[PDB]
Amino acid sequence: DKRPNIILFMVDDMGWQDTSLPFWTQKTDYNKLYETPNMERLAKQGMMFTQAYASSISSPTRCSLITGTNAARHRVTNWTLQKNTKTDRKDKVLDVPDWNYNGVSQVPGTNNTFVGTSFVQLLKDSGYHTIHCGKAHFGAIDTPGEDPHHWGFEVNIAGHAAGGLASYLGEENYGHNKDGKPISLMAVPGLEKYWGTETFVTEALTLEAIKALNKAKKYNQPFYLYMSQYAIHVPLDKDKRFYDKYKKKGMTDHEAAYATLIEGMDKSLGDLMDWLEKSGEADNTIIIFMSDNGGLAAESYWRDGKLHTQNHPLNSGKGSTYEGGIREPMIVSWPGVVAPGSKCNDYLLIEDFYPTILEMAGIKKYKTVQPIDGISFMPLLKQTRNPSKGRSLFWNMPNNWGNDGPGINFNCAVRKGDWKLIYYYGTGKKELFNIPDDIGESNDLSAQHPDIVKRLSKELGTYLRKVDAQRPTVKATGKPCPWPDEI
Ligand SMILES: O=S(=O)(O)O[C@@H]1[C@H](O)[C@@H](O)[C@H](O)O[C@@H]1CO
Ligand SMILES: [Ca+2]
Repeated sequence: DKRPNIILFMVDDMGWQDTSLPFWTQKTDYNKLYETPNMERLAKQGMMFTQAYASSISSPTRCSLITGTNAARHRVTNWTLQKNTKTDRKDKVLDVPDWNYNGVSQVPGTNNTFVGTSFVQLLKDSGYHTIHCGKAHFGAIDTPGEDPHHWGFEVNIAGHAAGGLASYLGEENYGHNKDGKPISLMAVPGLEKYWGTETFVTEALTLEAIKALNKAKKYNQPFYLYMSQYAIHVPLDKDKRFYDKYKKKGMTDHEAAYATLIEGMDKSLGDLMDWLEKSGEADNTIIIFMSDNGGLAAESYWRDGKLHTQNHPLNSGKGSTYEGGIREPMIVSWPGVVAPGSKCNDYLLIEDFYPTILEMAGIKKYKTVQPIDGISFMPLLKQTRNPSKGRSLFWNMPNNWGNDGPGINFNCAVRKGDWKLIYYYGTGKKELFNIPDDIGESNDLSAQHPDIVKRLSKELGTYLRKVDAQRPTVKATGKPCPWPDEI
């Protein structure tokens, strides 16, 4: 049995610049402030992806990962928590559609749910031992998708409906009182052994993952580990292991705490890489590093710089269709298959992870209930072909997040070659950016290139109708907002 182990190491709310590893053309101030030596170690042994995309919010990205569908299709287009409860902020002008706020599942029977065959279920069915560690956030509370075991994971460390965490601190029981009562729906479950200890949640998850990997080695099976950090999500607890030195770099209390979440996430990566090396698994293990959306840039309560700049040189952040919200740090290591110290700037979307992971696992034939929108990036990894040649990428956010900002709320977009069109459902406004010429999306070229705006509007409208995508409605009329090619 020559099949590789696979680790998908997913960070929460980590931006393109939330690392010491430069994904841009030079080092930023952020690359010089943050410390991720194990990300640099991973890049030295693998391939960096400098144009990797997600959706701008946890739920659409993670539902796209586990089902291999574009967010416009699965309609989980804002964050989930409570059953049958839209998290959208009310708007004066527009109503959000009746979107899939219960999330995803593998089974029929529940309203407002997208049903899809899990790639993790296919891995398990093929004989992989499957481990979930950390943030799940696939289904609302009291829906079958809330439980990682529903997805085909045999082991669950700390995964549930919630896409946040009540506390990073062992001394606060990760959000339980002294009686063990949860302080909120975000309380982190299954870490009772660490309650009352000076163990940061990132460290506890790593220690539990390593226990599960020691078990995995005894089982005589290839393993799949989804190492899904709760870091670096708010609230910004400080990790006292790392905090003092960021204050000496002149960072604010919040920004120094943020840096400590990054460094602890990087220590977790390093601890798993160390385990692979010591256990003799490193030569037959794939590591995929990814983040689920851009760095938080729209909440002055948590972030201290000029708002909407926390992913500079990218514009905006979490919740935005601008690069700051959707462009993610991504690395793939696969010893003897992927060239070490390589870079790939060809674009891809999170749903592409689904067929790629099954291909890595040698699963050449599989049945799914849903169409798979993902396209394998195996040819990018092997440097053989660009599977995204002439490919359009699509985003749909007919929703209202908790914050306003540049490229946030009630919009959809298409990326094709150098060009990105963003359409605002409420106003009919169209922004056109040349991403390589203008990576900060500061120069709207829509008036200068009406033929490009027309071509991309048709592509965007056609795609959204093809996948039965949703749009907001105008409160005044009850009529849906026009598709971009109806303008
Ligand atoms: O899941 S996330 O999408 O990352 O985060 C959700 C949302 O945007 C955040 O504004 C909130 O604070 O936490 C939610 C947890 O689910
Ligand atoms: Ca997130």
